[PDB]
Amino acid sequence: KTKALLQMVQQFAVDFEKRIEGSGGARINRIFHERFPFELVKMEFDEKELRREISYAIKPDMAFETIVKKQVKKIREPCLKCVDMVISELISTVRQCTKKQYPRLREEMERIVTTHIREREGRTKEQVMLLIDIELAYMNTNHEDFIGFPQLERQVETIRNLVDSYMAIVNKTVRDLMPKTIMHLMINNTKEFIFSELLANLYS
Amino acid sequence: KTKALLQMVQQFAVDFEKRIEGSGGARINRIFHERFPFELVKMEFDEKELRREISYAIKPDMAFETIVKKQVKKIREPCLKCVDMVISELISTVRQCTKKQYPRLREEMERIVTTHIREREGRTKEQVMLLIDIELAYMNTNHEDFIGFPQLERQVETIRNLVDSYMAIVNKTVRDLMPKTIMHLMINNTKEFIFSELLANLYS
Amino acid sequence: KTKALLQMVQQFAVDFEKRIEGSGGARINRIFHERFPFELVKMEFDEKELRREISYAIKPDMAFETIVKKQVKKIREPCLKCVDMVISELISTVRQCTKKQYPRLREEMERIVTTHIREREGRTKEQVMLLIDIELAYMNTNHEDFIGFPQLERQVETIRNLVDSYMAIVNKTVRDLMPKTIMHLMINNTKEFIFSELLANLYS
Amino acid sequence: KTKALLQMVQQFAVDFEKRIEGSGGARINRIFHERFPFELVKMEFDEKELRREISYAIKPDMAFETIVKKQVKKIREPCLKCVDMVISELISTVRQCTKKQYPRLREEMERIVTTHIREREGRTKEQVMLLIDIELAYMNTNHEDFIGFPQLERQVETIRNLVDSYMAIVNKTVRDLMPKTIMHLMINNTKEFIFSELLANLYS
Amino acid sequence: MEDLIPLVNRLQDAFSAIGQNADLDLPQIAVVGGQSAGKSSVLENFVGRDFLPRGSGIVTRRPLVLQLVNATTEYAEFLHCKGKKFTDFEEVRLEIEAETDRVTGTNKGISPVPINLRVYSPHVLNLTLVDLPGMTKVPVGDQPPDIEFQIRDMLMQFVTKENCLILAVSPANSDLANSDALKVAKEVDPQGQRTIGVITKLDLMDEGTDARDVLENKLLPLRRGYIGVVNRSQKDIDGKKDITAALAAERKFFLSHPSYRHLADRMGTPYLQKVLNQQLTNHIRDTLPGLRNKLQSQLLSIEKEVEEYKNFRPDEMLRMYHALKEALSIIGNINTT
Amino acid sequence: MEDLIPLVNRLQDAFSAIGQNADLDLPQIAVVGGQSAGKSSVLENFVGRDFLPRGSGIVTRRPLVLQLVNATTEYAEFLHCKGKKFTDFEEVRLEIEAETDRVTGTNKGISPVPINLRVYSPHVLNLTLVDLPGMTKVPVGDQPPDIEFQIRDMLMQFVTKENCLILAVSPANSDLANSDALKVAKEVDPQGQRTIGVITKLDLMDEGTDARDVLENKLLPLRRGYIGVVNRSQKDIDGKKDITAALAAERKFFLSHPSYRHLADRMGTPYLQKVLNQQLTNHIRDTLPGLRNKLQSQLLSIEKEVEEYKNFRPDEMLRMYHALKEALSIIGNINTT
Amino acid sequence: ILVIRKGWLTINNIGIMKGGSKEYWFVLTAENLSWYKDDEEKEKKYMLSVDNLKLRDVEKGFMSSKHIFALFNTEQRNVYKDYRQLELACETQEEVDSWKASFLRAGVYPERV
Amino acid sequence: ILVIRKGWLTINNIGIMKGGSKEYWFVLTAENLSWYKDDEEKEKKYMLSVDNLKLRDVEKGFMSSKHIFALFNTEQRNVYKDYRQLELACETQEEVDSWKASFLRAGVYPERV
Repeated sequence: KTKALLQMVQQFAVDFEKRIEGSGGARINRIFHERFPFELVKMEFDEKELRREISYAIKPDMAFETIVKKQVKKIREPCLKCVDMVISELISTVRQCTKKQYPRLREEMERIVTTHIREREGRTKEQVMLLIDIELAYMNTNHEDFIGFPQLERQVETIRNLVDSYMAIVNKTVRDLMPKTIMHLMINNTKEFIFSELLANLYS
Repeated sequence: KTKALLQMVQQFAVDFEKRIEGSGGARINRIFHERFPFELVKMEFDEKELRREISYAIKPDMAFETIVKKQVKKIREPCLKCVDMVISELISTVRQCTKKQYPRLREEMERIVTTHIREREGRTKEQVMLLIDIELAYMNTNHEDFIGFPQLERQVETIRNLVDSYMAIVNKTVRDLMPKTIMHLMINNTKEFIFSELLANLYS
Repeated sequence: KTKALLQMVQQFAVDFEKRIEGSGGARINRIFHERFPFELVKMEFDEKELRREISYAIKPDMAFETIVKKQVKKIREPCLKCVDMVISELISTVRQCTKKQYPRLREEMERIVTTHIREREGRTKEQVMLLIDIELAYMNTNHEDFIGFPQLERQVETIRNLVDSYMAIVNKTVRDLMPKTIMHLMINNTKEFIFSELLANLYS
Repeated sequence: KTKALLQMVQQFAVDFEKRIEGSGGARINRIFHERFPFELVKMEFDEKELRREISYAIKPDMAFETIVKKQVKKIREPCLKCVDMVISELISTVRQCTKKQYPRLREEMERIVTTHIREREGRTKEQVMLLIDIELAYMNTNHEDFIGFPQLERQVETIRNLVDSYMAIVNKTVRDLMPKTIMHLMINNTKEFIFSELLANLYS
Repeated sequence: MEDLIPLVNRLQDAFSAIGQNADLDLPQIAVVGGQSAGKSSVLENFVGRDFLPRGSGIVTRRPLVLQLVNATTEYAEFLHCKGKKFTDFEEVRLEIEAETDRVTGTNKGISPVPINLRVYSPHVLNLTLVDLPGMTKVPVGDQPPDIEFQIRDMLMQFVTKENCLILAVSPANSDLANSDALKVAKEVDPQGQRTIGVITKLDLMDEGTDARDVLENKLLPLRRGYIGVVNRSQKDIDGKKDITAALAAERKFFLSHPSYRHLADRMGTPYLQKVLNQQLTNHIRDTLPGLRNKLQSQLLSIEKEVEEYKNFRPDEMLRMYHALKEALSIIGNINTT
Repeated sequence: MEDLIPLVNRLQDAFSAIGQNADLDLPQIAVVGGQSAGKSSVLENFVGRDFLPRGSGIVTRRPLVLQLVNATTEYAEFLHCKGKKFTDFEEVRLEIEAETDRVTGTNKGISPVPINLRVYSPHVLNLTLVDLPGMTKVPVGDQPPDIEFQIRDMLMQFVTKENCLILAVSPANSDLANSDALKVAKEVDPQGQRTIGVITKLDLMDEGTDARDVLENKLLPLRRGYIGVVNRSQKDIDGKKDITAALAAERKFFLSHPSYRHLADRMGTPYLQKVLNQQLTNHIRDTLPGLRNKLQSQLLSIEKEVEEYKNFRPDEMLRMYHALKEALSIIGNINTT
Repeated sequence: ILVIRKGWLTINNIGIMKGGSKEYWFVLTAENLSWYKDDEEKEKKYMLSVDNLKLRDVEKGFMSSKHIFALFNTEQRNVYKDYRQLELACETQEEVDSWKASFLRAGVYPERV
Repeated sequence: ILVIRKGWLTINNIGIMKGGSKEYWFVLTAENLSWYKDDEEKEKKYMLSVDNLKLRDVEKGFMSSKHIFALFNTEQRNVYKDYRQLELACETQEEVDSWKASFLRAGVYPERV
């Protein structure tokens, strides 16, 4: 235990920032991230569905409401998939060095390591979940799209133009947002462990 | 007094739609409403103010987030003005044919009834405040945000466009929401009390 | 009784101005009112009947007389029918909420309500009747039509041109007049009741 | 005196059609009548005066109603003029052959008889007044009123046309009614008394 | 004569009562004639009274305007005899004649100044008799040289009247063609129905002359021809010798002249009376149509008024109706003779 | 007369209670007339009381403004008789007449200065009687030369009133065409329904004149024509000879003149009474429509107020409603006779 | 909605075959400038949108006394019938000018001369 | 990378067939001087490398009031379309001069006049 932690697992550490920020980061980035967007389009929607609910609803923001609740449910499918792909190589790397063979050594060694990673892998995934729930609270609709234009004349005018834009564009959002996310987030949590975390626990 | 309620507050019943919504009060009022909107446009804002927020946030999803908060502050000014104009004709409407004579009755009738009208004229004004606060509690990043794409090239590319949309949105809202308000609130609300609980209350 | 009147029948109230003045008012107006005129034509008359009586009568206003007495009798048929159509949905609405089920509650509840509506539904209908009787008192005949042109020469000249116009045009009148009437009149009386009237009586 | 009535008031009998209706009185009179009408046209009114009434009334059936009243005021002027011209020849007609001599008879005969003529010359003038007052007591809305069809579009559409017709009407009336009057009244009425009750009366 | 006096006077009174123009202008008789023709002698004989100044040569030497006026006092007063009233008509004559001779002399002198005398009596008709000074062709005594013209105009105011019986007396011993006397009479009645020419001194003509043409009534014919008279000579008159003596000579001339014998049956003063009367009646006849019509008109006037009288209140009319009836009857009677 | 007194007074009290314009302007009777026309004699006869100064020649020589005023004290006080209150009306007359004669003399003198006397009594109607000085055309005594105009203006303030019965008295022995008296009366009532012309001294006219045109009622016709009167002569008046004696002469003139016999049935003082009464009633009739309308208006006014009275909180109104009812009834009664 | 104007203008170049130069009734609002044969509007010779209307000073025109200006459709040559341009004429320059301010309000701006 | 400039210049010799003399939007950096039809950059009329750009005072030019200078490609005659040279104009000499310093930084040096 003294020999194994002290020397062997320090050359292992420095390999991680490096390659990732110049699979490792070189082609983690190109392949995965830029083929991800396709995934997006399929299990998501825009256009004329959006129009129906809003117009009935008034008879501007309040009308919009019904849409987003069911739409966000559909955003789980694509977003999650990208996440998992990163996880495979990176999460398994940490344990990928921690066995060093000796049956005396393995028994103590395992119990300390496995449980730490267990709790912490959940963090990153959860942050993705957060983004989806977000929608329900405000739902502004006056978008980068262009503005509209007894006492009917002022009221309904404003409804029509606004809502329509949002459905397409929100979909645009997620496709880039997941990939970006991962680099900052996914990355740091686990990174620590294998680099440094590992040697630390067994002692302490 | 039992007879007094039965007939005096019977003709008043039809008097209330009539006078308020029909120069007299009828179309003095309506005129007011269709001159209101012009006030809104001028005294509100767009463009470069919003942009400031970016600088703290970035140091991608987190960076976009900040935007929404800062818009609210200026929107108090316009909204109030409309409210006051309505008040004049309506409060004085009730008293104009609530006399039906008395040293006893006409007066005593007033003393309980006024107190409702105080609390209920307040409603409408309050709705203006509500709208402004509501905005702050969101900061979505699935908003307008569009798809991605020393390291100057990545920094300015997205940020520049971002600001434009969100600024617009508050302007549309106000013009429609203020007018609607009055119909529901001013007119009906206050009517209820004096119409019904009055008979009982006065003995108490 | 305290629970039922106080809360339950206040959300019921505000529904009435609203929809009617933007069946409810949306398609009460289009359908009923603009198919009504047809009704008119049938059971009413114009043209050459009018000519006969006037010319004999002198041997200008006095001559006209005989016509209108029997003509007004015929105006009852069409006018009434429009009236009733509005009544059906609106008069029955008020009682349409006043039962809330409890046999203890129903007995008191019914006796107070039914009799009020009874007396007041008659008002509106009566106003229609008034319009018809009106004719007999003056009967001017020099209409928008064009003027005419021993001591015979001045007298009879004037008779011919005038009378003829009126028969057609008076029929034109009624077809628009009934529909218009209803909105102002019908409307307000009952409106009050269900909105406010109802809660009031039981207490008082 | 018994003989005196029997023959003196026998030749007078035929004298009365004769002289009045046949220069003498015969065609001095007739001429007068056919120069009368021209007076009427000038000194009466149409067009825009009527229009004023609308403004109070509207705030649809009620709005039309007001019209009729305001016309009457100017119609006094012309009508009177005709009357006077007739008077001259007719009153002096009776006396021209009522003498048949006397210190007793011719004179005494006058004293009772004149008093009828006073009251009865008045008739004709009075009929002019009557016609004017009669008008005010109507205000029908089935009049000329034509079929219907911020809210500017509904306001001016109907109102504009409305005024034109009613203004005309008074003008026709006057020209025919004045001439007729004289025949019935002036001439015959006064004759009656002196012809018959005279014989008895004088003893009294 | 019986038609002229009675009928006229009777009519005249009725006309007075109605207050109308009575008229019925009674004949004025005047004698005109040459100097010494005998005018006063002729006039007084025919009238039947002695009251005209008479004298020698020229006789009427001053106008005598006499007016007979019916009046109750019965007297007479001269303009020159003031303060005396004569009741004796013979005394009247004596005064007139004496006064004339005394004041002018007996040498033909004349005077245009009238002698005014008015005889008031109830037994007379309202008449005017006028004796006028004799016309001359030649001056005598104290007469002017243009005496011929002055006298002529004076007399003409009376003699022109339609009802004036002119006895134009002319001396044959003076130029008949230059006689004023005959001219006047021929002027008023050319036909000679009521003019009878009196020629004097025909037997007293100068030897060697005669009036054959005039006297034979062919030069200027008259219906009744001529009647001659021979008045008092110069010697006789002076003594107050009376009228009678002159008359005797008168016949002699007409008888013996071969050229004038033929008209003897239309000679004398007596013959003159007979014819004259017939003409007088005629005069009334010509005036009658006019007078009658005036009376008729007044009656008719009120007739229509009567028609309107009867019946009603409307009186002199009634009284008037009766008065008219009387007047009409008199007019008719003259027409029916 | 029975329509005028009772009905008017009764109406007047009701109007007082409402605090409105009572009106019902009762006839003022005033006598105007030429100098010596007899104005005081005529006036006191018709009214029925002896209280007017009377005297010779010109009679009314000072204005007497008398006001009858209903009041509880019952007395009388003269402006010139201060400190004395008469209770004997006969004593009133004696004082008035004596004082006038003593101060002006008996030579026609006049004075514009009124004699103020006010008779307070509960047994009278609120009336104004005015005797006025007689108009002249010619000065006498100590009257000014333009007296004609001064007197005329003075009287006109009273006589122009629509309810003034003018007895225009004018002497026939003075120029009628230049008479001020007749002009005034003809001005106010040209038709002659209520003006009856009083012409005096018609039998006292100068020989050789007559009033034929005026008297025959064709120059300026009146409905009721004329009535003559003959008042006291100069000699009689001086002695305090009473009114009675003058009257006798009055009839004589009208009877005997052929041109005026025809109007005899419209002659006398007695006849004047009968006609006059009928006109008086008529006056009320013309004013009635106006008065009635005023009363009606007030009633209607509060009627709509009654409509708003009923229901709610909003009181003189109630009391007023009843008061009006009374007033209306009286007006109707005069119309229905 | 608001009436900006209403005023007569003379179409100075009206054909031989149409009576000659007559005055025709213009009605200007914030939305249209329409002209009829007269003010009763029984006709409708044309109804021109105020949208895309521009105004130019038409250089004298014919050899007349009129000072002409024209309204022209951005989309086409002729305005109505066989007319080349719709010639509107005033006797004074100023008269043309006052109408320019009324067009201004409705969104007919100058230039494109 | 660093923006040296950005400023308008008037192409004074723009054809009849292209609106006439208009101002066009120049963007200068250390690497390129590009000009578009306007500042939105929907167009790209050209994108000129800053490499081998040199600057000369073009001797008056046309008979105008402009003081002209030109940017010219070492490799070819015409700069774009049928233009002869790309004429850039300023009303003052000084205005031309301030731009010379901005080119200096990017490697556009003077001479070759």
